[PDB]
Amino acid sequence: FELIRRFFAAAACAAPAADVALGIGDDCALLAPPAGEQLAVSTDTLVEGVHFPAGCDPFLLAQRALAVSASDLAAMGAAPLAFTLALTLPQADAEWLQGFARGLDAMARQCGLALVGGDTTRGPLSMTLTVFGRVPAGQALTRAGARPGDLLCVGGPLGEAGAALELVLERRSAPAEVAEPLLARYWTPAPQFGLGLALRGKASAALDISDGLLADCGHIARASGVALLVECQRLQASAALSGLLAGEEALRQQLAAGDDYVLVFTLPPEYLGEIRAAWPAMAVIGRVEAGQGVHLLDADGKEL
Amino acid sequence: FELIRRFFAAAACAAPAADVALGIGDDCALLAPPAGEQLAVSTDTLVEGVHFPAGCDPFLLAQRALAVSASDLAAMGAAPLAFTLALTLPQADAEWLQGFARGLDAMARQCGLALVGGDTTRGPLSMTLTVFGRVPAGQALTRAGARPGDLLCVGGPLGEAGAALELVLERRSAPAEVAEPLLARYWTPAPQFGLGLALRGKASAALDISDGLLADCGHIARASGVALLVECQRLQASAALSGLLAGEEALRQQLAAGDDYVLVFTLPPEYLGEIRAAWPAMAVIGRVEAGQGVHLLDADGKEL
Ligand SMILES: Nc1ncnc2c1ncn2[C@@H]1O[C@H](COP(=O)(O)OP(=O)(O)NP(=O)(O)O)[C@@H](O)[C@H]1O
Ligand SMILES: Nc1ncnc2c1ncn2[C@@H]1O[C@H](COP(=O)(O)OP(=O)(O)NP(=O)(O)O)[C@@H](O)[C@H]1O
Ligand SMILES: Cc1ncc(C[n+]2csc(CCOP(=O)(O)O)c2C)c(N)n1
Ligand SMILES: Cc1ncc(C[n+]2csc(CCOP(=O)(O)O)c2C)c(N)n1
Ligand SMILES: [Ca+2]
Ligand SMILES: [Ca+2]
Ligand SMILES: [Ca+2]
Ligand SMILES: [Ca+2]
Ligand SMILES: [Ca+2]
Ligand SMILES: [Ca+2]
Ligand SMILES: [Ca+2]
Ligand SMILES: [Ca+2]
Ligand SMILES: [Ca+2]
Ligand SMILES: [Ca+2]
Ligand SMILES: [Ca+2]
Ligand SMILES: [Ca+2]
Ligand SMILES: [Ca+2]
Ligand SMILES: [Ca+2]
Ligand SMILES: [Ca+2]
Ligand SMILES: [Ca+2]
Repeated sequence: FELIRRFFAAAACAAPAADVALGIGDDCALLAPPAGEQLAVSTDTLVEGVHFPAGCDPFLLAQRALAVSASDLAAMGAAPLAFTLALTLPQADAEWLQGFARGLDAMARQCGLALVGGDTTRGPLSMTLTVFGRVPAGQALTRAGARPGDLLCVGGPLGEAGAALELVLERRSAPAEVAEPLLARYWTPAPQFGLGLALRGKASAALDISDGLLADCGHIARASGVALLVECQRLQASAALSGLLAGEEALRQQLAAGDDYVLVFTLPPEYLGEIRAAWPAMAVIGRVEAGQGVHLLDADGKEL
Repeated sequence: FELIRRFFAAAACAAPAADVALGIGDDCALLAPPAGEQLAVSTDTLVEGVHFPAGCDPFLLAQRALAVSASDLAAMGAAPLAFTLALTLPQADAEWLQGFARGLDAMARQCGLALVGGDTTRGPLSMTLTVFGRVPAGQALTRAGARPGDLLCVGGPLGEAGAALELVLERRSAPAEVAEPLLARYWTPAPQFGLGLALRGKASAALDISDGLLADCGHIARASGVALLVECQRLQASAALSGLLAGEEALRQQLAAGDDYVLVFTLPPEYLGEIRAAWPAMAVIGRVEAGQGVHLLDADGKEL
């Protein structure tokens, strides 16, 4: 118990914060959600050996856990507010917990997220973070509004965290300056809060890419009752990705690595200029048509 | 994925509900918290082999997980609103998930809790539930307000879930009619929502008993800067507990079993009649004095 007060109640991100009436210390936290906005709520579990490697640095792990969880707020166009941390520990290592809380502080500061509570238990290493944000009624980015003619877009480079995973698992090697930007996408992805806000009233549908580009395109296609067409030639590897992989290897990571935590969204053509101006890292990758399913097209428009 | 729609999106407790603008289906749920009240937020993890036995009936397990999590809302005097379910599964067994969702529905209905979202992952069996409730500002039951002279009270019989655990783990046996009420306290404890509401403006401090009576009395003693005195002679075993255990065995379970999910609270003497009238199952177990720590006293007032 005492390590909770020492490491988390005392953490910088657990300090008093706006819209938080009561933080760590009681049976519940108390939020005063801003009047006139809805509260966006999402929860994510990271499991040792599944979402991160055993033996990893806890300073990095805490940032990854909070970032991948906070990304679902950006996927709704919500502004960040607070979170809770449920932590399951095989043993209560003070030095591990110290590094974990240090990394949690760093990512929470960068995300504007107040730590208001949590839970600590014993067992195989796992953590579940529940994040809270605010969005005006009727302005949240949902998945069901895509229409034929909409552009299919992403908020940034794809495949970088999958390339990074090869390095993390020591299944591939790279020069240090190639590894560093890719490892940053795995351990410290940046939730695309600013893009989510910019897409309010403009994107017809949106979510974040967690499972993988093609898989997660499926949610828009199914919820909206349309076909999504991904154009292979529009999947250009970033400089960072290209430092490690080429051709088909890079393409496969873009299509199916997941862990990107960039938004995939459909956009009426009339808003392309506004979103390009507000978020130059966005890219058009395809289009929406009438029909069903997700379709990958080659340079000639033939299905793969 | 499809089992989520089949078993949880289709669950009765996931139906449209008041103050829920968006339930299951997107990257976040959207809550419309009632204006003029704070949102109580708590999260709990249950780990296989720690908080429930391997191989157990999922219909019972789902009720236990939600009830023990919802109890923290009662511990703040909050009225129930909604919850999310993060579930980690070693394998996706359709019959297990069906029973789990059936039990989740039953307990969620009895608790008035809408299922609005969650997360599903692979790994050693675990679940983290995050519960949401509402409480007027300034009326939540906190831990720091106890004063010397306050009565120390609990909301119901103690030790019953610890007695039950002996049966659950097959470390003890009992006639069926003795086992049934105790097993009900382990698998389906009733969060004391009505008591939490009745204690608004009356209890000086409160929390629920999860770790154990003496351990959890420590939180009030430390937060309030007082001594809590538990009177052994006031720890009378219930009929249900007495069906299985006697004397010291029953007392030890009352003091240290935990898993009671009844409230422990301090109460100004002038409110005893009101709380007895509203919640006849409550019991006075001791008193608050100036000083520090938790103290167990015998019939003669000597410390044990
Ligand atoms: N890993 C964690 N990170 C942040 N806050 C935490 C963490 N674990 C616990 N907390 C918070 O720190 C306090 C722990 O005190 P405790 O009395 O154990 O809370 P609780 O919610 O009543 N525990 P329980 O009902 O037994 O699950 C609570 O306010 C928790 O919300
Ligand atoms: N065990 C569960 N119980 C209840 N709802 C769940 C559960 N698992 C997932 N959900 C919800 O069902 C939907 C699952 O769709 P999905 O697109 O996978 O959501 P998500 O939150 O974007 N997934 P991810 O970002 O990869 O963690 C979401 O609305 C979840 O909140
Ligand atoms: C050590 C390690 N770290 C990361 C990964 C990548 N990874 C795990 S799960 C998942 C999909 C989303 O999770 P879920 O399916 O639970 O929704 C992805 C892209 C890995 N394979 N190994
Ligand atoms: C199979 C099984 N089911 C239940 C129990 C009882 N139990 C586990 S943890 C705990 C304290 C609160 O949890 P925590 O310490 O994680 O806060 C209690 C009372 C058990 N020992 N075994
Ligand atoms: Ca809690
Ligand atoms: Ca509690
Ligand atoms: Ca997830
Ligand atoms: Ca997520
Ligand atoms: Ca360098
Ligand atoms: Ca969305
Ligand atoms: Ca998944
Ligand atoms: Ca998906
Ligand atoms: Ca989510
Ligand atoms: Ca998502
Ligand atoms: Ca707990
Ligand atoms: Ca709890
Ligand atoms: Ca019977
Ligand atoms: Ca309380
Ligand atoms: Ca505990
Ligand atoms: Ca405790």
